[PDB]
Amino acid sequence: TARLERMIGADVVQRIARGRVLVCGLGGAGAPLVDMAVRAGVGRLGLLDPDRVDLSNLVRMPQATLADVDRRKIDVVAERARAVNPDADLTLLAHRITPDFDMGALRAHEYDIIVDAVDDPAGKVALIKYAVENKLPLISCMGAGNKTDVTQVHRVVDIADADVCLLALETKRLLAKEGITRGVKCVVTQGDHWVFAPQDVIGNWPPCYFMAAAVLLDHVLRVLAGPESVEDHVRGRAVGVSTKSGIV
Amino acid sequence: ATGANFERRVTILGIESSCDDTGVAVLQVGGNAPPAVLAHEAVTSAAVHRETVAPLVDQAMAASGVGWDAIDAIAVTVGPGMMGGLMAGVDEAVRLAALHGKPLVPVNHLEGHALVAGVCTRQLCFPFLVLLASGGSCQLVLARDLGDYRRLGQTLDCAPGQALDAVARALALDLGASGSGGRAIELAAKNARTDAGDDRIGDDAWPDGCDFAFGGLRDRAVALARKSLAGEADDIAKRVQALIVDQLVSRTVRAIEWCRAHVADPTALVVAGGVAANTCLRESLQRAIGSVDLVCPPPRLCTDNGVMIAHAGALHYLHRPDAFACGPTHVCLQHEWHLGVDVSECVRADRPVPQVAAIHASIKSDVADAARALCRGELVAFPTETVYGLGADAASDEAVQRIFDAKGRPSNNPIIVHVASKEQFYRIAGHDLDAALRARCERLMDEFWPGPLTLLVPNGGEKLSPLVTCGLPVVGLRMPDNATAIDLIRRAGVGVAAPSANKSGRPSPTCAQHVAADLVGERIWGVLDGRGSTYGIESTVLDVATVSIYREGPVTADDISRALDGAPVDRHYAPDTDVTVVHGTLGFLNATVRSMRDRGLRVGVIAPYGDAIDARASKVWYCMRHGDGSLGANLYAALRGLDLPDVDVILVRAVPDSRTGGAVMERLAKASQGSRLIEPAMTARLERMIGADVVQRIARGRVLVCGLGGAGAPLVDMAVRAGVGRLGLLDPDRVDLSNLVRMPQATLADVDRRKIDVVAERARAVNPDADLTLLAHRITPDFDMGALRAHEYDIIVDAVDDPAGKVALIKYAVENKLPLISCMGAGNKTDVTQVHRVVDIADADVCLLALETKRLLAKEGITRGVKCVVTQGDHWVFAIGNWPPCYFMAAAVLLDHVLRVLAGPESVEDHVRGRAVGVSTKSGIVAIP
Ligand SMILES: [Mn+2]
Repeated sequence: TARLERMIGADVVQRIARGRVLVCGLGGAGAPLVDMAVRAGVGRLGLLDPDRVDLSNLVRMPQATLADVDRRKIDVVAERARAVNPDADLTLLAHRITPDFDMGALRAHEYDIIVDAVDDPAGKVALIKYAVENKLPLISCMGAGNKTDVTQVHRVVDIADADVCLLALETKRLLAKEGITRGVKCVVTQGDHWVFAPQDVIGNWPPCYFMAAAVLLDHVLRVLAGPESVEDHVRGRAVGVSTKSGIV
Repeated sequence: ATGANFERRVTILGIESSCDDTGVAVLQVGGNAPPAVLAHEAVTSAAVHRETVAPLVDQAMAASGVGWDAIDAIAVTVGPGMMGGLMAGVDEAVRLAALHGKPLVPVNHLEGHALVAGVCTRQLCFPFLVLLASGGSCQLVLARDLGDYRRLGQTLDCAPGQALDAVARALALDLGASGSGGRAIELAAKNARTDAGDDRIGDDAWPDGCDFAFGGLRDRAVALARKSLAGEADDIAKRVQALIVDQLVSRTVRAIEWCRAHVADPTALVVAGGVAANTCLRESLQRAIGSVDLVCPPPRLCTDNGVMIAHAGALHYLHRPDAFACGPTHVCLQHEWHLGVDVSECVRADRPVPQVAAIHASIKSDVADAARALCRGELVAFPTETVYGLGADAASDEAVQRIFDAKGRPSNNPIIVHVASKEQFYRIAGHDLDAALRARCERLMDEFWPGPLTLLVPNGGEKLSPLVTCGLPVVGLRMPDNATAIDLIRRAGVGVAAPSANKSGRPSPTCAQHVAADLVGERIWGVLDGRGSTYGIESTVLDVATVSIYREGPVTADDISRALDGAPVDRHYAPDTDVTVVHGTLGFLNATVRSMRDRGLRVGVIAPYGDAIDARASKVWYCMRHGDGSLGANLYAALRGLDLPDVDVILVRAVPDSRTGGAVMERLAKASQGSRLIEPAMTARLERMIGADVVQRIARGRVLVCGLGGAGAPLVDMAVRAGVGRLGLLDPDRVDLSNLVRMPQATLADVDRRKIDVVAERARAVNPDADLTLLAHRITPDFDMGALRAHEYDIIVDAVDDPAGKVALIKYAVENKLPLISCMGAGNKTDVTQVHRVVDIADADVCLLALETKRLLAKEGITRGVKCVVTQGDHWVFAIGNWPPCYFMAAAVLLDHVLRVLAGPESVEDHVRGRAVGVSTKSGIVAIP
């Protein structure tokens, strides 16, 4: 990984490399985020998912193959990450996220940045509660299922301003019932979210999950570097800007 | 008659894998000598089991040193036990057998325990009783004959071992592991002192007897509360030990009295399991039983070790040397097998236990025995869908004449030969697929042949008896429907010529009992059990060549006329168990097994030995493809062998090839109105979101991803996973350490390898039926081959880093009116807020590489209507860096555009709007049907 160091300072490069991130719910915007992180140069990862991959999980994550069906999600994701970078520090957790288990929460506060991608809203609100109570830096992605639009993309806003997305509204209601309404960050589209018909649905327009993966990648890179406004780092490291015509 | 009374002093390799303890033995029996433990390697300390199964057998072979060629069996356990351990052991025994041509002997764990506790003991006659301990199967069985075990009693609630462990925990006197607690509790009996202490203490005892056979656990439940609060409770331990011994000996002597009353009296009191170390129990049993002698094996042969499996396999192989000849088939890995006939308290009390008259000498089941009888020419009577069959091997004049004499031979008549396979029919009719007209008979096979369809094939050679034919065309070779008949014919040779069982003037065969009565005095192998042969309405003759329908039956010419071709005229099978066909991959089968087992239903899976059900299938049947695989006959055999009342459902995985299993058997099984399960496709969520026809259209689409230095590789991943079919690549370069970030299809052990090849093999791995037409080649001036393939292909999306190649391809596309969208500027950008745009390049803002391409296209001559993907954000000069989010974002935008083009009218927007029943916009949730 040298083009990133060509872009941003090396100090930031080994700040990200000496970075620890925990990913919950590898059944959506998490596993592609895992690929992006391990290729960017991220070190410790905190994968946490008890399910096994399916063909729908095959279309979701890059770390999968028709020969990998029914294999544990964490196993496939970790082996692919190690293939990308043998020097990695992947950590298997399993640890289904029913609202009773909290040793994974012990490991969570042990970590640095917590990424939430739990497909179950109950698990999502449990993680948000735990992180808010322990003041941990948490990013709660509401996924990208049932979304269609691409002109407007996911942007990191507070849970107070969460809107439109059905999952975002459900998590907002659950958190307000629990008593927290502004502490946690979130990643929402603010775009059309079809409800479809009861058949269980899900959604999964293929570009939308990679939309979410890219946005989560960007936010994880923002928070993994020691707070410096990495835009400022590029400004002080690069030469041209090229907004209107080009500024040195 | 259990140690050694046979010739052929054989050495057997026993492997046991049912419980946590893994053991392998090389026992040797035979001649007139006691068995000798040549090697007894074992490990008690599943992934660990599968890891250790091979080192243990290898080390046992090394230590034995007798010879890997002297071993004549690989006898392994398939009886009750942990399912994963059973699969590992069986999958380790079958590997050895296949690699070294040794017959495989499946044995039962309980039978193994009984026989191992029967080892040594100088002489032990076979009429002996067993007291199987060490598990939740504390059973009283009587070994009337080898394989004739009758289960007199079984513990209804709990075993003595659990009670001893619970009492030890209550007293905290574990003192080791497993039976060590029981050893300590038995040691605690101090005779007079503990008896006086118990007399002083209150104690408690209330088993009150459980029916007559056996059973008790209330004493342990009372003892839990008795010893939870008390302190020094040596007297309580002595009391519970004495009460357990009293119950055991009482039920044992009751069973002995009952069996001596109504059946053959026992000659030993073999006790298995870990309770045999109980000195008090042994003394009480010896004092109580009297004439019958108590047999107690050493504890080394009680903790589920390989010696029992070796000895049981040895006894089975010696008893029936004709069986277990050379080939393993019917490898059924059960989880709850039991040990034979059940009688229990009431049937033991009344005494006779029903009755089977000597007239009813029908040898039910034992399909292998009937198959060998047919091979030797012995007459075998088996049931079919039509009249109860009675026949022998076709390629034997003596056998068919014997059949005729058995039924009296009123005449010869046309005699139908029953055949069950594709290969046997071809071989017996005319070989080499008969002629070019065989395309109709194969269709008849795949449509109706299992059942009452009588293909009057005109023969062509092979070997047929003159008596069976009674004409120039051979009589109507037919697949029967009764699964026993299909199994017998599959295990038979060329075919089975079974006219009928009609020795009397009025046949009325119907059930197996009636035909057995009609043939009380005969020289025949036996009669198989009747499974519903009462539907004797005959079949339909369907002469293949001149499609002529002779005397007809159930099938009727209407459905034989599926494609007309003229129809000149001159119920069905039903498994008792809920058979379910699983369509998809092995992963979906394992997921279905796990999920359905978690629902409480117990499952029986039918799969070839190559497959591997995960851990949770109750009974696993391995087809063991040996000859040429199911072909229907193996599938019927497996279905019959898993029709046990225990199993709730049977899962059969229909392979996508659907070539070996060519028959209507799977079609009939899947037609049970819910028995068919289809794995959700890779685009299952996509087909949920947009119509199936839309996803099919995307699949039929083509893409011409150019140089994959930029967003080409992620785009290829997205397209392949989304369902795109034909693709093309135009990047003749090799990956590098820096290139690793932009490639999702890359590993550190891939550097300097061709990028196009890596992407192609990853795409083929994700989708097998993915048509890739790798072009390679550099910018390729004049792109003649590239131009022709662009004509053949569809949207020609490019990510060429070289500005010249990009503009050359854009010029070609605009001059030839081909659909094009580019990406150009994707690196050196920082902000992800706006790095996504689909605009014509004439409208493109700074995106510096977009300006470069703009100038070059303006110099080329035309720039109005070519699409592009510009950032519209911040393009830092940096005196060619990248932001990892930005490349994947651009890949997502390119994927969106590709699927918009590959959709058609108004694309995914109107497609979902027609499909979806409601939209949650930025204001409210509007619903439109
Ligand atoms: Mn056992």
